[PDB]
Amino acid sequence: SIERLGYLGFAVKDVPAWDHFLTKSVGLMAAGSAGDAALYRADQRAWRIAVQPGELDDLAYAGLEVDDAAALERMADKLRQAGVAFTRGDEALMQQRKVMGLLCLQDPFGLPLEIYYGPAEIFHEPFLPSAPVSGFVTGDQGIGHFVRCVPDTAKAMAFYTEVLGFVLSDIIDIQMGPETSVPAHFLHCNGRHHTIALAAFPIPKRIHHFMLQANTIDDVGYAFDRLDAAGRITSLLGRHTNDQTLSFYADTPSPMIEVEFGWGPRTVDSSWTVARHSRTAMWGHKSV
Amino acid sequence: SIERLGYLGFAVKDVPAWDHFLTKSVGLMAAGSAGDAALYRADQRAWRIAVQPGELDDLAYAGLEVDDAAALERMADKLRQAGVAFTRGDEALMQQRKVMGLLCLQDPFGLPLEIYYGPAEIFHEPFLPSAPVSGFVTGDQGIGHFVRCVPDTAKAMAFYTEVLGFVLSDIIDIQMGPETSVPAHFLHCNGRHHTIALAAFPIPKRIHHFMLQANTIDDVGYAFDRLDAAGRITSLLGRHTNDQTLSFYADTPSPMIEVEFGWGPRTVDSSWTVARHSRTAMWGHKSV
Amino acid sequence: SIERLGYLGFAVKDVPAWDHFLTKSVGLMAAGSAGDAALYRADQRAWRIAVQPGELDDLAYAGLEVDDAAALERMADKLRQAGVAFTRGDEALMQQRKVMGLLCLQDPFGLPLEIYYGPAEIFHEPFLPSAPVSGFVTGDQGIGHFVRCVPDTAKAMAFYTEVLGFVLSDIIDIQMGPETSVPAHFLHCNGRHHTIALAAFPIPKRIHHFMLQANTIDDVGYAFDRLDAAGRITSLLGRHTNDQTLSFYADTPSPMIEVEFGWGPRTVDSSWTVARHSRTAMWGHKSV
Amino acid sequence: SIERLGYLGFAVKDVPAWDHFLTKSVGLMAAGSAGDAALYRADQRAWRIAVQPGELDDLAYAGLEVDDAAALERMADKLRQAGVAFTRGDEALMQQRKVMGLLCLQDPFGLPLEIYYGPAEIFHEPFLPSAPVSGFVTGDQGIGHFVRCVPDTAKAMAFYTEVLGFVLSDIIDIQMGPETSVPAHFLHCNGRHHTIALAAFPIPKRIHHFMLQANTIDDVGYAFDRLDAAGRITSLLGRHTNDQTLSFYADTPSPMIEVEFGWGPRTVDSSWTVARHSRTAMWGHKSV
Amino acid sequence: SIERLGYLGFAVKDVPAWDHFLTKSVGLMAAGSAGDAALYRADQRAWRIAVQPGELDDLAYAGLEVDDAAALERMADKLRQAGVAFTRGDEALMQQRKVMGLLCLQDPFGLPLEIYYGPAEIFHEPFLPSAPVSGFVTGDQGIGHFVRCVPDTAKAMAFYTEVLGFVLSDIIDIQMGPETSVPAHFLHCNGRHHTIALAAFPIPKRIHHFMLQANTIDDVGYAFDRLDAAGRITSLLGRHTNDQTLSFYADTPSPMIEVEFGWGPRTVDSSWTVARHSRTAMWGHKSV
Amino acid sequence: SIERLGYLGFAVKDVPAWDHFLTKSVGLMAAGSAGDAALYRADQRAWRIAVQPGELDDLAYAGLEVDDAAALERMADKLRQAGVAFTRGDEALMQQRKVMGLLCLQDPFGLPLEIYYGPAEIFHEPFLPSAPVSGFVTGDQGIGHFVRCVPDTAKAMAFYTEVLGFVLSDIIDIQMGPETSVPAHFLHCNGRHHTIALAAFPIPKRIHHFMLQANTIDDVGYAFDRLDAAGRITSLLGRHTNDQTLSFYADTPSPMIEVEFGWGPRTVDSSWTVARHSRTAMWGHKSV
Ligand SMILES: Oc1cccc(-c2ccccc2)c1O
Ligand SMILES: Oc1cccc(-c2ccccc2)c1O
Ligand SMILES: Oc1cccc(-c2ccccc2)c1O
Ligand SMILES: Oc1cccc(-c2ccccc2)c1O
Ligand SMILES: Oc1cccc(-c2ccccc2)c1O
Ligand SMILES: Oc1cccc(-c2ccccc2)c1O
Ligand SMILES: [Fe+2]
Ligand SMILES: [Fe+2]
Ligand SMILES: [Fe+2]
Ligand SMILES: [Fe+2]
Ligand SMILES: [Fe+2]
Ligand SMILES: [Fe+2]
Repeated sequence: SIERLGYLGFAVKDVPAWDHFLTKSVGLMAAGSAGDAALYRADQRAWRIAVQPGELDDLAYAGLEVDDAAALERMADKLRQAGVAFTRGDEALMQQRKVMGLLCLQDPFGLPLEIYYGPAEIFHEPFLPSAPVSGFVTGDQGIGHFVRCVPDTAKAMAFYTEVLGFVLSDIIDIQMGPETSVPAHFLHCNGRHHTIALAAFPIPKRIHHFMLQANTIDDVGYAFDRLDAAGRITSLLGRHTNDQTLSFYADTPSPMIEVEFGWGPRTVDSSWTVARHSRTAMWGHKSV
Repeated sequence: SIERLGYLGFAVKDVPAWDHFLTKSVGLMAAGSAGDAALYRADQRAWRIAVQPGELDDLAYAGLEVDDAAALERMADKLRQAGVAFTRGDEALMQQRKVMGLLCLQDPFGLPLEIYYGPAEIFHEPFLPSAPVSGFVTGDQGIGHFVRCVPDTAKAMAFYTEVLGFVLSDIIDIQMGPETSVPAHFLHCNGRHHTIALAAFPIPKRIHHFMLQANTIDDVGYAFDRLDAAGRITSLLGRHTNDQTLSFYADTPSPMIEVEFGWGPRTVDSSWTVARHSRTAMWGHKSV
Repeated sequence: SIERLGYLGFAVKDVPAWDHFLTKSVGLMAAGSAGDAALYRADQRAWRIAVQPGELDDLAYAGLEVDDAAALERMADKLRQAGVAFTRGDEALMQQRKVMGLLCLQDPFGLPLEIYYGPAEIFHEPFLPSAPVSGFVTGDQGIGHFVRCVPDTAKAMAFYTEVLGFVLSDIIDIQMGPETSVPAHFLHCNGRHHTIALAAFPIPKRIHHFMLQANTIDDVGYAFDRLDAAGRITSLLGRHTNDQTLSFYADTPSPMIEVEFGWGPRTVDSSWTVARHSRTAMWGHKSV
Repeated sequence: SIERLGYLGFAVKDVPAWDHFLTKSVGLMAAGSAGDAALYRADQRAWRIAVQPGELDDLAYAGLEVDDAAALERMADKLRQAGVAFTRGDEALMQQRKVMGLLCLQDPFGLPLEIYYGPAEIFHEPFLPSAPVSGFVTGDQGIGHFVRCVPDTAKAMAFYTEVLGFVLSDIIDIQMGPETSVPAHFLHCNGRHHTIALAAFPIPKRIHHFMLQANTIDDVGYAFDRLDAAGRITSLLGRHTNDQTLSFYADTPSPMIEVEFGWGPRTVDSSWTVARHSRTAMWGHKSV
Repeated sequence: SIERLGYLGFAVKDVPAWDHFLTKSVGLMAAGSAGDAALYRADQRAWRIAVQPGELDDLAYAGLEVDDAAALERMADKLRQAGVAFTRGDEALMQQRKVMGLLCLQDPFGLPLEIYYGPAEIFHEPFLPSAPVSGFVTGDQGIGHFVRCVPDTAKAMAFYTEVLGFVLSDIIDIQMGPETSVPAHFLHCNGRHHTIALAAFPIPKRIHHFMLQANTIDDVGYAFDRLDAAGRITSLLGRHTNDQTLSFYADTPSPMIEVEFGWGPRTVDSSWTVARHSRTAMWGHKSV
Repeated sequence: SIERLGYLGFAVKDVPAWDHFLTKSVGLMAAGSAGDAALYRADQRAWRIAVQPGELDDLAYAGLEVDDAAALERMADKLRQAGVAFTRGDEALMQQRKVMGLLCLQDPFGLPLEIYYGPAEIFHEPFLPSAPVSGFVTGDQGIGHFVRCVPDTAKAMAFYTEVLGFVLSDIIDIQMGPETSVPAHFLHCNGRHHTIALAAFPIPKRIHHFMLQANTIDDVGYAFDRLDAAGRITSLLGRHTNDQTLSFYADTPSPMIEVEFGWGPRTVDSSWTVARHSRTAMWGHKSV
């Protein structure tokens, strides 16, 4: 099974706006480039987010990490047994992503996924944020989460759980209109309450948002003010019902894709109990 | 196996007396209604205790929780293999109990049991006690315990352990008369020393009492005074020999059914050793 | 100023009943005799309570401790300056009380007080309780407290505070009848919330009770059952409003003198704020 | 496998001397009798050591505890499979030992062993030591250890490990004469570094000693002085090389059987590494 | 699988220089001799490093520890199944190495390995360093690590992982020349991040260095000055990218073999993720 | 007032025996010489104990430390005001003792005292014990204590308290014969329960013993065995009634002067209460 979400690549219409957004607003460290992709760091990894030019204005790929070469081969076996098509990343791709091995596939609705092992770390170039942020919570919990839009949640659930080994944490009926809600399914693959959530939202993007977790409440408060100065805030500060992350949401430069910046959630383990919630926020998160 | 006791439903002759008892005396939060049942909360769950009108003046059903849908299906398999009749709760029942799935059955002596997963939580409506109580100990240990009256303890033991997966903690020979005792069997299914105890008592009720565990010793002391003002106390403060819960007992409005309100027990795990005790109280619990 | 209450001597009509009471019920260690006084230990001190025959059936003297010889001389100076009569204990008295020096005086209403330093300790004869009690809280807080009955609380307050150096913690209006209360004044001289309380009670004794503090809640619970078996309980378990001691009261063999046996209070310091309370118990302590 | 050593029974020529020894010297609580056996407590168990009259002046039986009835049946299966004779204790024996079930057998060299479950606990009669000892370390580690004398250590090892499930901790070559040593094998069955040790000593007793572990270093120091006053000391204070228990040894009233009274060892788990030691004491334990 | 590295034996041209180096510079305790080998201690073990005369000026053997006799037999089975030649150490060898059993074999490139159990400990002769060092970190992590030079890292990896049970922690591309690096593979067999590393270095020695871990940063700082006074320093203080050990390197008296003396690394477990690093030092370690 | 005891100088008939005793038995570090005095270290100070040849076979001087130059001048003022003769140590003496300033005087019975400030520390030559001892407890508590023999304890008390600023901790009536005891007075000048004790013993030495405090109980146990091998033990292990130091006593090479080697006492402060004890040992310390 997948151990954690390790990296995200975006294909965007405004690379300079994304550069400013990720550095001056979010606080990530600029880390050069690989091919036509600008790279950004959040920790010791050589990169965590890549931004390349493209008309998609969307998530172009997600990197799903396993712990060693044998684990990668076991994932290849799982894909074969499930009848899921995949190819082995060639040397050029391995060098581009800075990994020792990877499998390239797509989820049932077209999102490219890369299962990899052996990422590059550069502790001799210690992390230096571009904006005041004390650090990010990554480690065994990976880079953060994203909310994946899908046309058929049952079909998506079968793939992410049965093939990739994610596990359902809980469900929230997210209120859309007066008498309409969407049942969002929150999945874990480590202690992070959710790494991927699935929801049948009526938006034209592969994801609704990606989320980064900062070390302190002040990191979140300060980031809110930076994103507010940029005119990007989409939610007030709030705390989620299911994972108790205290966060806010803001627009990225790609229309309809947001970022969530948060702190302080609960973590999970083998004893997590599936439950259902009728709201996304225990408090706050008013849309603005 | 069952993971924890999640909810209790009572059918009672005096619904207003039970309402006052559960709120002003015990401290639970009134939480509206579902059908003809008044609902009461002790924590983040949408409800923990339900009270409906009925001549039984007794426990009408107990909700036994599992962690996910697959676990529920495994319980259905266990029931099938054991030859225990059950039905799947329909949509109306699921909506009434606020659960994602449930199996309806009875124990060997007629107590309706509901095995369920995916209960509703409402963190956006934070718990507010109706009387001064700092909170209840629930979580992975479930709502509390009850002592089930049975005509044949061996038969009841076989069902609760072999079919439902409870595990014997210990036995107390409860003194009844001069030369008479009843061997009460205390069973766990999580860290709570007992979730269900079985005893062959000569009372005309399905249960002897249900128990709630408060967060502090003062919660217990204050509750004693409230129940004393109500004229309901049946035991002085005391501490049990087996789980070291410090509690008192009081009458509910249903004759012969008591409530226990306690604090501070030991918890159990895979290393618990079966032992036998000759008294229910290490100290206190004098009957009044 | 007085540093702590160190010892108590009783003159009683039934020495054997007091012996049984202090050992088998309370748990103190029998420690031989000095003259016609039977001695009892609670800790490393050679003795803490003395019981001698006498018709008083009351507290015969209280030992008030200071830390060294110079402190004793300063107390002699305070007594002289205040015009309070005193004598210096002679060699025989010093040997009887096992102290290096002492001043003998009375409070304004006739209770003999002994101010002393240099008590005997016998760590080579480690404490061994006579009943199941894990130990007592003594140390810098002294042996416990007593509630002193006085005809004029203002006069008593002036003596205990201005002459002896006690400090007011708080006041409780203790309900006596329908429209009658007595303002009990609780005084400290160390971290123990009260060492002496003063009250104008209509009883024919020098004290209402003396109190010992045990190390654990179970010590208190077990002691309650022992005193109940002896037919001596006068209050149910409860917790005080002012010091948050969790205790019960019981009769000693001397009519109208009780003992309090408790656990777990708050302690005080230079920042304690005088406040007023309308009840002695936050919960419990129902009289029986 | 055996979970812990639970009880010991001795058959002795001088029952009064053993009574005084176990109470006034060691500190155990006298706990009545069962049949012709005097009982002694160290904790919440109804009894831990039994003393009956007999010419053996030796260990008459050892009680080996398992956690439940099913575990006892699994032990019966192991005995059957190994060809080890055993009988099931009858009702009279169960009542005598205060257990819910037991198997009676002998080790290869004649020591009666009793494998049992469901011992009696009496928390309503809290432990009260007969001499100043703060308490004993028992719990999941059982009552202590004994060193079993055997004529063939390999044969004894095969039985205790393969049949009963004990596990070798380490070996000490115990110096006997100038060029002679005995390889003592120390076995665990829980966190206690050793519960049984095997050694081919030239003594005419079934055991060399039994050992009790007290809670504090002072407990050990005080006990040394009591046993010295009794003229029973056989070793000065010392600390063992293998388990780092700080203890002393003394004679029991049965010739050639000693007691060890100790504190503060290391505990073990699945990661313990077998090692060999050339001395029993890292320091101390000089024979006197 | 191998549990830890337990001992190292060197065959050297200058035994007195090695003696001075290990004692006065490194701080090990001289511990007599066994045959023609001088022995040195770092802890409770009778010996950890042996130095014998020989023209090799290299590591002569490495002792790989398992926890018990059965584990040794399982290793013999693994060797047999893998077609790896081995012999059982005879009594003379067992006595020389002070072990209860051992298997003698070589790795694929000629380094003698000894798999053993039951080493001698001498707690009655407590460790006394020869130079100011507070102690070494050994225990379950073994004596330290060594970096093994091999002509074919893949072949060496297959042996150390598949046969001996070591597990890959991570890889560092160690820069050699302008456009040349060697991929060093770091292997664990316990919590120590690496016990053996494999690298295809162009040196004529079996190992590049061995490493000892001291308890404090000051131990490392003081040792640096001692080795500097001896003219042996080869690296400044630094900290590694992969295990975060803070250390320095120095020459041993055998040309081309160094010692590493360090403190304060991260430890590993089943959750360690394979990663790749482009530098050996996060900071420092400049070669001098 | 004096802040702590900093150093001791002995004048002895057998300098080599004292050298072996202090290093191989006690564990102190040899630290060269100053004039005709051999120096020994216990910590970062350039020296703590000096040994010079002399027929006295006794303590030749004691160094009493203050914190700065102004404090030394205040001590000179106290001496002047008390009429106590003193001289200022000259440059040669300052260089010999490695201090920035000192006053030379004697106590009322002839013991030379040196009050000093600004001692030399040599952290670049870290402490290295000569025998297995983990370290000594010194710091603000100074080097240890000594018991000073005096012909008139009242006179000695007046000097040590009124002139030097020591403070009485407690008194022990030390049993000498059948109906004879000596009241030993234990004095502190920092958190060490006693730095100097005064007693009217009938011995022909200035002191009865000096004491060093080691960091661990094992340090004490191991030291006992070393001193026993040397034939010097004078007491078994024991623990004191007043300071709860766990120690043993042994003979130094100077007849009638002993050393005490201990661990783990209580410390004192402004709240210490004077008490009296009838024994020196709570347990142990049997004379041998
Ligand atoms: O991390 C999260 C936890 C709970 C809910 C959301 C969410 C809210 C609105 C739309 C989509 C998801 C979320 O992001
Ligand atoms: O929680 C508990 C623990 C031990 C005994 C009882 C009990 C006492 C009297 C009657 C029935 C049960 C209990 O409720
Ligand atoms: O310790 C105490 C704290 C508060 C009240 C009392 C008290 C109650 C009734 C009568 C007298 C005193 C007391 O004893
Ligand atoms: O607990 C123990 C640990 C180590 C050795 C012994 C021992 C010593 C002498 C004779 C027999 C055993 C022991 O009792
Ligand atoms: O412990 C270690 C951790 C990381 C790298 C090295 C290393 C550096 C240079 C040459 C060989 C190995 C090392 O020793
Ligand atoms: O540190 C100490 C504490 C208490 C007593 C002594 C003592 C015992 C015998 C003779 C002199 C002193 C001592 O040294
Ligand atoms: Fe989110
Ligand atoms: Fe109950
Ligand atoms: Fe009171
Ligand atoms: Fe033993
Ligand atoms: Fe290294
Ligand atoms: Fe001393």
